[PDB]
Amino acid sequence: DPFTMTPSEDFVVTDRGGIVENSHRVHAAVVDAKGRLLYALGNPTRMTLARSAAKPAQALAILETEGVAGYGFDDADIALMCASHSSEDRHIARTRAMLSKIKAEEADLRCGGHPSLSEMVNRSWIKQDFIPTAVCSNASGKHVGMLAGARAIGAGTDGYHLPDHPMQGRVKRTVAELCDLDAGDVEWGTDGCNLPTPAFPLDRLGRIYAKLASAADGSDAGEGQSTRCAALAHIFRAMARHPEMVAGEGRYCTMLMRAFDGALVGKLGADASYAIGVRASDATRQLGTDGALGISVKIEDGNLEMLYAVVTELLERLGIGSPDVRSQLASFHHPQRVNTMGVTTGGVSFPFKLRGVDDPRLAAVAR
Amino acid sequence: SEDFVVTDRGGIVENSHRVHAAVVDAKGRLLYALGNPTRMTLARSAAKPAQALAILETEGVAGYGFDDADIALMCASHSSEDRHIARTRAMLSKIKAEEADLRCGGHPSLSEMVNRSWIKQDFIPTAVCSNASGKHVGMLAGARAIGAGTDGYHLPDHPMQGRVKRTVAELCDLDAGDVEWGTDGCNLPTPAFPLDRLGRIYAKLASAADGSDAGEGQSTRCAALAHIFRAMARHPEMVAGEGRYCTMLMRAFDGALVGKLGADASYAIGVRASDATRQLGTDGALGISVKIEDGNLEMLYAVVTELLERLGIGSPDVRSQLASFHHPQRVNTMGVTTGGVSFPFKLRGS
Ligand SMILES: [Cl-]
Repeated sequence: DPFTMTPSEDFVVTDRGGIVENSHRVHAAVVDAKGRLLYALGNPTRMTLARSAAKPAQALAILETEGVAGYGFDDADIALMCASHSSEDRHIARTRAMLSKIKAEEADLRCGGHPSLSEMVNRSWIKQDFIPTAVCSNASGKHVGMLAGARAIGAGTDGYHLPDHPMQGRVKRTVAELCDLDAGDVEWGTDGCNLPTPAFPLDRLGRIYAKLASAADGSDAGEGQSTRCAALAHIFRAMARHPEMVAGEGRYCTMLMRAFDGALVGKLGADASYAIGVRASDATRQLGTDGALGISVKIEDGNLEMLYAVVTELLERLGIGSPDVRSQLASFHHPQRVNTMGVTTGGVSFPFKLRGVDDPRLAAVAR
Repeated sequence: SEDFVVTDRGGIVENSHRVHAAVVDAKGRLLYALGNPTRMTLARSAAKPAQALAILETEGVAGYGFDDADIALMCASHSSEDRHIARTRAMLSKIKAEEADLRCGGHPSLSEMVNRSWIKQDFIPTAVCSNASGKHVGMLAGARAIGAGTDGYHLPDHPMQGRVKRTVAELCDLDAGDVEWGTDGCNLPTPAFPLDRLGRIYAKLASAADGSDAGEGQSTRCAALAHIFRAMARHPEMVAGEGRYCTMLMRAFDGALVGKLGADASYAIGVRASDATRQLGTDGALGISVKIEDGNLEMLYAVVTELLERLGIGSPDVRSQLASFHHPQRVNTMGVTTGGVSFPFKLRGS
């Protein structure tokens, strides 16, 4: 029944010859630069672990730490602080160059190695029995930034990754401030990279990225800015100008940001969250706002392949970009469903309904 | 009906996965359920024992001399270990066939350890490495056995697939039109039917083994089902491989049950009559089928193991061999425990 559809029915679905294979629940929030909710899928206020989608907020805490500007981190360095990188040799090299700028060493890192987020990098590692170490962590840039912050204020580097350290105190305050939430409304776990990681309603993730894009807009216009807005503009610029540092070759975040050529930034969170900050454009205006836009997505069951398909479909439905811009992501949008003999056996479809002509008696129960 | 398995990071919900499950008696009557026990579901590799039945029921196939390990391979989603490839080639030799006659393709190994070995050695898997290579060799065997020709053995209009289609519905006790069909990863037709009927197949496998073991006047079909159960339980390493859930499950239970994975996170178990099954209020064998709605295998194995615990199937000791699947490790790159898995669902009885 098309006239009683509900958020509980917002799915991305795979089929095999028309027969349902898997289905995945979708949550999404589209917010303006003050966080007002414009469009939604599923439960746009789902309490959600941001994971690496929080990294631009953590980078802001680092950049607002007094004395860090003296280290001479450049834009590509800041993009690495914002990264879940593929552990390509260029990311490892930049991590070592950042350690040298702050006079630290790999032994000071409290993140650990892991299989590369790139299958092609990981294939090279397997061929040489290479065991990844702390410096190959996808989060290595954030960790060097955190060491830099710790050294800059005289706190000392041991323990920089623990909640009681002033660097983590700065992070926690900064996250809650960008979300416009009280401390008690942000929850904290421990991340795979061994730092505190926040959880907050999904729409507030979109709000953070709308603030990133809004600051970029104010910077490009030559508006006076607070030190925080200037730094947010710097983070947006770094990510958009060095998207290979934020992920790597063949990675969704890198291909998405290169396709849009400065119009937006986007960032993955583990277990299938995504956030995009969209600069003010004709597209955003047609969606009903005068400023920048934020988009946040969570696939309830954590499937990454579905996340990238859904994010790309959502950009298409919001009219963000052109068909030629978004066609660079066609392989993510409609993932291949081909068997071991080259036969196409199925595909992906998007039975969700953006909400933002319905009878007023149709309840939209966030689910 | 709102039955989930949930992972958390420090008590904070990370992911949740919808679970469907059917526990049936030997005649398929529903005894316990999670979610939607009649969910229309692609059985994928969990259908392979029924495809093995079609092969073994083909006239002339017994003349090839397949043994219980070969039949176990027909029923398998093997890890493509060297020993699976070797048995595949041995089975081709028994029917005087060539790897070039197989119509399945190579794929990255279902064992990441095997796959890593392949990567290190620049190995490109071919048809004989397919996890379903035993099924395809059996299909070639049945095609040759009735003189139908190996050409096109995997196509729906070939009599071997006609036999498979008919056998799947007969075992489900469904009319042909109630089973839907697509194309599998291994390039054969693959069936979809309500989830509880997958449990029904496996209860019939275990029931047949109980009847064989009991000296009961069986048809040739029940005798073949009994043989299929015996081959899987005696050679579980062929059905999956070292470290695989199916192999470890069947080894732990030492003949009391067979279990089989289906791609995109289905699972089927046939349980022979036991103190545990009588405790569940049935005087015969039992079948269990499970589907994780979003396709996550890690959650599948954890749920199945929890389900065996809730049903009292096995002893705590026997199930503890599966502890690493039951509560998956949730540790970060520095050895800190960051989370865990919870099972807020409740079995509903009849
Ligand atoms: Cl260094």
